[PDB]
Amino acid sequence: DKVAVKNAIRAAYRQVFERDLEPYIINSEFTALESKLSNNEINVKEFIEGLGTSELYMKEFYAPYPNTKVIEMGTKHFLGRAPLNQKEIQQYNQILASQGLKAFIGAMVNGMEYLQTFGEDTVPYRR
Repeated sequence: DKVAVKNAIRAAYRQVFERDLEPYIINSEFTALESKLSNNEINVKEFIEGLGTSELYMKEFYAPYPNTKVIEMGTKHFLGRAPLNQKEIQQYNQILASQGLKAFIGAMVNGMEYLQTFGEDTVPYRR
């Protein structure tokens, strides 16, 4: 039950950030979400969205890389698969170009494929 959340918190940090985050990095932006997830006030999907919309995520996977890698990184993180094709990429690039990062992040986590593949209480994984 609590170990069940415990599993997810960790699970989702490695999925998104590819690493286990240090307590203080958590203390910076994830204190609320962990609690909500813990207190059963938000689901995994939501917590996974707190991640993509985190500032740490933009630093970690946007600040460095380019539009193509930014996008390549996101599909593998939130959809657990590479981009379907340049098309989806161009399709994705425009999201960014018009509403920014969060936009992009939301289009996947709030998408049908995501909802059908993972649901709301399942952490994305490489499919």
